[PDB]
Amino acid sequence: TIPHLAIDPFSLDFFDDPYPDQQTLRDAGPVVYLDKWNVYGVARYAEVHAVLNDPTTFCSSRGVGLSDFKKEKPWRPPSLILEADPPAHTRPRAVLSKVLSPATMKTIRDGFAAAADAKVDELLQRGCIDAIADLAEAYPLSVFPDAMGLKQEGREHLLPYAGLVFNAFGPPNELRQTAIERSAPHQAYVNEQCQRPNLAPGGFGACIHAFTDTGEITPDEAPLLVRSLLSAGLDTTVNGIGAAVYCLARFPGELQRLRSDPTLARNAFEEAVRFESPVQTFFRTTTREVELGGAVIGEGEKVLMFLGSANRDPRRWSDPDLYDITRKTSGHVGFGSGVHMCVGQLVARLEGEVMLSALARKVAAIDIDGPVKRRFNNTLRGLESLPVKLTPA
Ligand code: HEM
Ligand SMILES: CNc1cccc(C(=O)O)c1
Ligand SMILES: [Cl-]
Repeated sequence: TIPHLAIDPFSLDFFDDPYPDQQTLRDAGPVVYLDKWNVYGVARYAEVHAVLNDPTTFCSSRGVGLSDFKKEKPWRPPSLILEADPPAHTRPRAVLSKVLSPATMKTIRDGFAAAADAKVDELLQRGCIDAIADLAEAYPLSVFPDAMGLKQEGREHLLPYAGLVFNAFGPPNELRQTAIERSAPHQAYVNEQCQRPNLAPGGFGACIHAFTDTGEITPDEAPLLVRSLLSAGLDTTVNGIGAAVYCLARFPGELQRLRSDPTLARNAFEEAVRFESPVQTFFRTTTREVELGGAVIGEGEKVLMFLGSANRDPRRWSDPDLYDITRKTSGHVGFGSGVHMCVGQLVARLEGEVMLSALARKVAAIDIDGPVKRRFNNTLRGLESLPVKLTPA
């Protein structure tokens, strides 16, 4: 009943151009079986959304990568939030909600915006830049480690550690094997910065530890929740901002609309998250036999959700392959959906908005002027190098 496909969604060929194979996955049926990895797949918006919003049946505590924690040891202690189900998920999630809360964004917005403006001014002095290293990476590195409260020394470990984490959700291919091989120094640095004395007053890390006397988390839970922010909160924004700049470079008509109304900055970033979907995929594990889109899936089965494909599904979106900064983007799954929906989405949107605002006010044109190089990761989609010429307004 279920179609079986040989597509490997973690192969370099797939990463290089995933869109034809994603249509093949959507059009084969609402539920597919991927023979390469012995998992079920859902690539249409409807089934991805249904799976995300039934965490009882499609759980996260057996891992959101290919590995089933019931069968194999996790490569690092499980995340207390990403790799937990309700009710154990609920109180740590509430603490991160409050640490990254609507009210908290007010304390950081002025500094994030000034750093975004300063970066664009600096880049305009050079003219020809790499929008990945010099913008998408440089800007979050200039604000997020400080907002965490990290010391200066050792920050070079942060992007390698996060790349490792996201590669580790994948199957045991060479990308994953090599990441884990190189992991020991980055793991050591990150685990050490998660301890209370190493997190500067007023930053996100200190605020997590401060919640350990409310009864929502205990002191021994705080370091792993800091670990969540250091795993999840930097590389994702790098690829989100990189996606937005790549979109503006490829769709100059949309840059022109953004210049004419810079208040579109927040939605231009949200549309870039839909359009590129920096986090491409996550798994769930079934806790019972279940009917999904007509198919019967047994207990204990891994289900691969194609978030990027769901965000391009023509059953849900008009002209899904167009970048449209006034699109009604509500309901895209680039941040997930439901109880695990990205707890840092307000930080991500703040960074994206203020960077696109700086570009909207200061730049007249963004022209690719060198070879574009893709970066390969089992979970993240983004570029390694994006040479652009920035023309000043
Ligand atoms: C463009 C940037 C980002 C994207 C595309 C993104 C994507 C996602 C997605 C798809 C999920 C859901 C995972 C699932 O359902 O299993 C998620 C959850 C999460 N995100 Fe983000 N994220 C971004 C930025 C951030 C930032 C800036 C932070 C922290 C400062 C962060 C921290 C987290 C955490 C801790 C979770 C787990 C939440 C839970 O399990 O309840 N993320 N993110
Ligand atoms: C998607 N969000 C995410 C990614 C990687 C790690 C974690 C974590 O909680 O460690 C969360
Ligand atoms: Cl680790």
